[PDB]
Amino acid sequence: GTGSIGGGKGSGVGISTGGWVGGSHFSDKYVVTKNTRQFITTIQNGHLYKTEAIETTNQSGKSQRCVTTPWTYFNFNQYSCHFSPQDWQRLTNEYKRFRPKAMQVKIYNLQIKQILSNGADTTYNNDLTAGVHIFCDGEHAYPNASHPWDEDVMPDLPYKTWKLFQYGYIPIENELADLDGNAAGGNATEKALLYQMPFFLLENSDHQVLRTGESTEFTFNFDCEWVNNERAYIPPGLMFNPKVPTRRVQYIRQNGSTAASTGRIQPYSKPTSWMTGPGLLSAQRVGPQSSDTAPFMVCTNPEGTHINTGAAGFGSGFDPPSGCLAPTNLEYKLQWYQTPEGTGNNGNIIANPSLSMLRDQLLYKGNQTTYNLVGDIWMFPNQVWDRFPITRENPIWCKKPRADKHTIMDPFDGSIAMDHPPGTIFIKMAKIPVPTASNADSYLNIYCTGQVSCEIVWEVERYATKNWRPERRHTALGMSLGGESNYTPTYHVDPTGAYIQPTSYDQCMPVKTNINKVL
Amino acid sequence: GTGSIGGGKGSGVGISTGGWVGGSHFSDKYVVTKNTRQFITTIQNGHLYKTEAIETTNQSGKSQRCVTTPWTYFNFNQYSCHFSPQDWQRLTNEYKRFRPKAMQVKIYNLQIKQILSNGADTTYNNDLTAGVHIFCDGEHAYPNASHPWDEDVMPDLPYKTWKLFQYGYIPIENELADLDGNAAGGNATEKALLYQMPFFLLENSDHQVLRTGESTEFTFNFDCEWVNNERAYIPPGLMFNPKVPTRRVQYIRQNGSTAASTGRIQPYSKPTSWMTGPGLLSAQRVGPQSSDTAPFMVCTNPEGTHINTGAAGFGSGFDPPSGCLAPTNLEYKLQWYQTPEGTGNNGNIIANPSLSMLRDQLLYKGNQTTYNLVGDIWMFPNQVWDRFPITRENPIWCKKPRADKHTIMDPFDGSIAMDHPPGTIFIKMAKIPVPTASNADSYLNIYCTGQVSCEIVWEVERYATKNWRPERRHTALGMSLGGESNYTPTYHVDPTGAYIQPTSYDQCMPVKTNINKVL
Amino acid sequence: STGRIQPYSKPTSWMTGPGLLSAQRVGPQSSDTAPFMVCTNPEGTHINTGAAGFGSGFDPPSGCLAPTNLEYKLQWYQTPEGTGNNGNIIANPSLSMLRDQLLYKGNQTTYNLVGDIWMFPNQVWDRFPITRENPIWCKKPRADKHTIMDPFDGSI
Amino acid sequence: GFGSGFDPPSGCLAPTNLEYKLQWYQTPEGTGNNGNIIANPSLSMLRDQLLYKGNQTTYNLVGDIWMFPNQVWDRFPITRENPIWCKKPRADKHTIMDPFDGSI
Amino acid sequence: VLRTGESTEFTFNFDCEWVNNERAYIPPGLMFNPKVPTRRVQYIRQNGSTAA
Amino acid sequence: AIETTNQSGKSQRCVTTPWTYFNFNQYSCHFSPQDWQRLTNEYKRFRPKAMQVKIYNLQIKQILSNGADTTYNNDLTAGVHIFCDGEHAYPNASHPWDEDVMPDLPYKTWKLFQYGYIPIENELADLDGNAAGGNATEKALLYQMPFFLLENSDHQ
Amino acid sequence: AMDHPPGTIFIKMAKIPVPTASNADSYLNIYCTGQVSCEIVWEVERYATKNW
Repeated sequence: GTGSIGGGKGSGVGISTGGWVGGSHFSDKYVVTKNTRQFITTIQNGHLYKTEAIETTNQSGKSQRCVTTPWTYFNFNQYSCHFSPQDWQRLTNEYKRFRPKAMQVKIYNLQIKQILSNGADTTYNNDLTAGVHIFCDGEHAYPNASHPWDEDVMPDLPYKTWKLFQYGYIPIENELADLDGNAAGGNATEKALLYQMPFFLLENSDHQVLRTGESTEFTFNFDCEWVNNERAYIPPGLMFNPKVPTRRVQYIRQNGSTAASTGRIQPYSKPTSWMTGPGLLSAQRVGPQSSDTAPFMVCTNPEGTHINTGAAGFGSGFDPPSGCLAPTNLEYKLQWYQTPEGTGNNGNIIANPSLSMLRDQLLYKGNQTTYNLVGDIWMFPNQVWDRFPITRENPIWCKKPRADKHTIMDPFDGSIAMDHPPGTIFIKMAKIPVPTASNADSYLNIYCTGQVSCEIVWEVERYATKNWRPERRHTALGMSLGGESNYTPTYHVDPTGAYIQPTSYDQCMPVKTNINKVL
Repeated sequence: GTGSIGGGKGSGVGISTGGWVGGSHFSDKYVVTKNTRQFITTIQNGHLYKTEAIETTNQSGKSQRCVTTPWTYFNFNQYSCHFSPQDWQRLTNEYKRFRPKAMQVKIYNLQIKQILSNGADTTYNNDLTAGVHIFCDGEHAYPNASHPWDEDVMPDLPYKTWKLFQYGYIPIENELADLDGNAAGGNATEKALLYQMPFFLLENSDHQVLRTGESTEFTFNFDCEWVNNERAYIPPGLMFNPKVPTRRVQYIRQNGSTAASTGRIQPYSKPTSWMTGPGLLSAQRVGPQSSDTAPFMVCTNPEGTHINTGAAGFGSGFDPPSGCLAPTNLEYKLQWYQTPEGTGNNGNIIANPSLSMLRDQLLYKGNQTTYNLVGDIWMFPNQVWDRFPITRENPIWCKKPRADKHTIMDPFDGSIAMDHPPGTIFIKMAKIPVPTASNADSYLNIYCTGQVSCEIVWEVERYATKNWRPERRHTALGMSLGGESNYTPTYHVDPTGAYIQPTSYDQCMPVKTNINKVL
Repeated sequence: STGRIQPYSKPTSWMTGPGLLSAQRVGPQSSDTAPFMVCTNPEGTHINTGAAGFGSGFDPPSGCLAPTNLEYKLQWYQTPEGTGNNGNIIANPSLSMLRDQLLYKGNQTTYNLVGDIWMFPNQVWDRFPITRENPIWCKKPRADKHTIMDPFDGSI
Repeated sequence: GFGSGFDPPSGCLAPTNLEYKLQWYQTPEGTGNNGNIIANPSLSMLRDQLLYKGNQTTYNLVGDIWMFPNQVWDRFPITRENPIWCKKPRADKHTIMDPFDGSI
Repeated sequence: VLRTGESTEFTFNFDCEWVNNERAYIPPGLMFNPKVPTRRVQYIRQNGSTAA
Repeated sequence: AIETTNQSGKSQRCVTTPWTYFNFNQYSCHFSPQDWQRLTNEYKRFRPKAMQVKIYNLQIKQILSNGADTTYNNDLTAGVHIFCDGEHAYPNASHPWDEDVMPDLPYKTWKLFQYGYIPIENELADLDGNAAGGNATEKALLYQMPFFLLENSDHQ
Repeated sequence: AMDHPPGTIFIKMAKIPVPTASNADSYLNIYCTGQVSCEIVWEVERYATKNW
């Protein structure tokens, strides 16, 4: 049902630079997702680079220093971006693993409008000679624009308008520069940090400038590890045959009155060579919602401790701490809101056990009498665990920090650590100077709308099982009713046009809950 | 993990004529199922062709006449035969339609044992020179051996032994020959029916005779209509847009005091051109469990009615009558037992609404005041309906009767009417005569065991949908616990080795419940 | 009660073929007596209760059903001089089991003969057995829509 | 709200009342008896058919005539104001498709 | 997506049954010749006083 | 299922199969004490490179038990099913330090052990468990508990 | 620890059905003896030392 486009192959105002793409194609080895959004970008910071310091004192809740830029950026990092709930269901039901392979982004059909405000009404007219600056940072030569679990992501519904967020970054750890700080300290390393605090201008590189008849296109080739969709039906410790005897001997030392005994290990409990995976349960969250509450605080202090007992502005919180361990409290569970309007207990989704036996692991230390839970299990030889089951609402990737030494990279939120994730596309409108009598900068008030199309080829692979029995699958019967009068199902739309969100973790259709693997 | 077979390529005792095949392979266009069973066949009727007449009088419950044969036969007609519950789940979740394409049956690794009974113990020794007669009737030159919903089918679990049933057939409709019948009737057409009553001997054709080192193989190419796995989310009558006005006028005649009115048909109810599919709700079942209780009785009486008000032995019951209509009572619902040991309300599965909108149809006849349900809706122009949703426990095919004229063939049990279904493989052991002093026939008591492997190529086709929302799927979470202590799930095995059956219709995973189609 | 269907009566998927037994013939030999009258009236009914000149008679009505009376049996004369009961041949049951079909509707207590069985899915029947004295063909009417063509007299 | 209405029911039968006749408005502003067009007999003899069941004494009109062997009829005569096509529902089984409004 | 200088075009090939414009001047039941005799016999069962 | 209560000492659930298996995993299997001595005295490292297993000279005997004595006779047409699971598509048959291993002395007879596996962690399904708990994740584990039949694959 | 250790060889005897009057499964009582030969090539490497 594709029409033949008429009109010449030329270019300019009155010729569109691309069409709308949408929908997925499933195959055995590949899944192709196509998504187009209409985006809107506006002037940021009045075309200025600014810095901001909180100066802590708990007013904001810690000490941050940020530089905000005139730029905005595209954030594609999330699965709901690329998959409809239908397509995500099909992916997690029909395939044991998948990874992104190739990516193609087009920015096209650009429209710059001048904003004319007279009194109480505002008008919008084309300025056809206005440009927009666009470039991708693929070298990661600038601070990353996006961080996992941000609300800046592409809209889930294809017909919603995507408003870009302002780009900004933290030039320095602000608590490490207290300025005067303490008087008898004679601050030096604090000034030394400020003198070498970097400053980044996107204007320091080459940009493409697009007028309304131009378009631009970016391609990216993923070299990626697979995200696996498989469930362990047993722990690795149960891989034995309980009827078979073992050669192994268990010596039990003298316990109180009970004499030291030796004997053959029972057939139904055989020793395992495989250990609980890493995780930290010992810490608890601190302080009011306003501060940084994470149970572990990862700080870098070059000088003399004194983290002000509340972590001050030193460091960032490490959450979730528990890793693959069974969370012993709600604090340790990954939790988010479906909507930027979510608050409190409304609109929040708590991650639930996937019922995979490589997750929710625990370690118990025997004394002579009993077993006690080991709070902090560190990285140890012979640990095996599965990754956090990712839903359609999880971030896809995180960027690996550039560093000399790193341990196993398995972010506990479930995002894939990548050496070179897709580059961020930065976009701002050309500053249009307005002639002014004084030296105060005045500009023309303009905004740009356009279409972005993302197209990802997913390398995918199906499952084969010798299991006799029907496996668990994701089904619409696990959905719930919502909206006004509560007659609208989960991924449907409200009578007001509101898109009903999943209220539970299973409605988000996590991976590793369905297809069984033999250990 | 296939080994290299050693020993020469020759043949005889001590060389196996084939290996075990099992398991399925799924693809986009094809599914291959492989099944092997160990079967046992024994002597039937003491090597005789016998006839039997009931002579009705309600003792058996009607008048049947059957000829039983020394032969036994293979019955492959059912889906549980060819698909594990896992593979069936995958078929009905991942594909919108499927059909059988090619079929291959091997009979091999035959063993004939002599049965030696001395006193209270019996011994089994090889007789290596004994044969078994095997032939397929692909021309359907003999009465069909199997009828849909028989218990003679291949065992569901691959490791169960398959005992073949004796072949037999009804040579004549017995009530039509009452012999003396009525005295003043002067029975003639009754004798005329008996004189031309056919008699069939399988010995009238060519057979393959196999000794223990021989094997045999049959192939069949299906030319078949697709069994569709798709759900109508709306009736065909809702295909309109309720906001759009219609040109159509509805004139309502004068009803009592209410004056005759004319006006525009309301936008939210637009007239449809499509009619409820066929079905018969008016009949009820008759009589005790012992008789033939079906609500409709399909009889052929060449002479003078008098069906004895209980249908006598005239005709057979037509069930289920309701077709695609919404069953108004339990009587009209397809119901079976999972086990030949099922009785009463134990072990029975009642078909439930698939929630497809091309099923469960109803027609209401307006009088002036109200609407009343139309009991018997016959075949009518512009009727559309979906086929009965078939589960893994349904028969696959039925044979189309050879007849001059036939209407649309849509068996209400859900089996596919075929002109030439796969031929029945008949097997009996060679009669081994024992020398006897008298003329009374004595034979050597022997039985045969062997392996049958069935291999079907299924032409299959996947679905694509523009639906945004997650569709319903079959999941293990709809299974139930059973067995002793009731800790064993549905398709698992009991502590006693008993195979837990599905207790509900949805655990059988019917088709047309999952993948949506746009009408 | 619920229970296993008895082995000697198994349910069938196949239905009695079409036929109409409910009508009877009308009026004296002089008129058109057929039990069913197939009429086309473009205006205002009033078929004069005797079918008038509206329409033609549909006979035999019974199709493949077992005829319940002499009226439903195909009957002709061998000779143009045949009259009355002289020279007439009545079609008799061929003793084929795809003919002479009947349908019985169960109430709870008993089974009653279904008079009018219409075209229905899964009906199979054989054509009227033709003798040497039957017509061979009839011409299909030129028309937009037609159901299965199986003239009940047996002509092709 | 169960189900949709099936109209016109009469098919190729002679409509016995105004209710059974196809009727529409020429204009979206048509209301009542103003602007309405009632389908009239085309005077084709494959339309306006009737069936009469003889008892012994007389003939009575058969109300519901179902699909039956050896039925022949013409399609509803279509005017310039009729719809051309309708889409066949996707379904496993269907009888003869002859929408009574006359659309293909 | 079309701007003002663009156009688009769709083509479709009907595979269709004919809509027929023809009138039947007689019913199919009148196709006979009323002068010709028929071989067919009509038996009328006994109706009340009227003999079969 | 044990149902724990310390009777066996914990809660296990196992499915036992008609199958038996070969377990080659141990060094005493492959090396005489002499050869092992020579390996550990003369070499700084070693690894297995290629492996070849033959199963041959098969004998199936029928076991005839009459009273207090039992006889053994050949049934020459009897088969044995053999397959290797190299894809590890089924639960592992063997676990390290099992007594199912090949005999150390070459002239000892090797009796195969029955194959079996743990389908689920049994304590995670307590069935009724606690009443106020309203067990769901426990039933959810049982519904998806796998079941493996070796007959689901090809055998020689 | 190996990603793909040698596959397990499974062996059972063919179930030999015995004809029985009831539906209770009876089988022929049989056992199999045979020879298994394992042959492993070991890649091995000798030592050299400057130890006196």
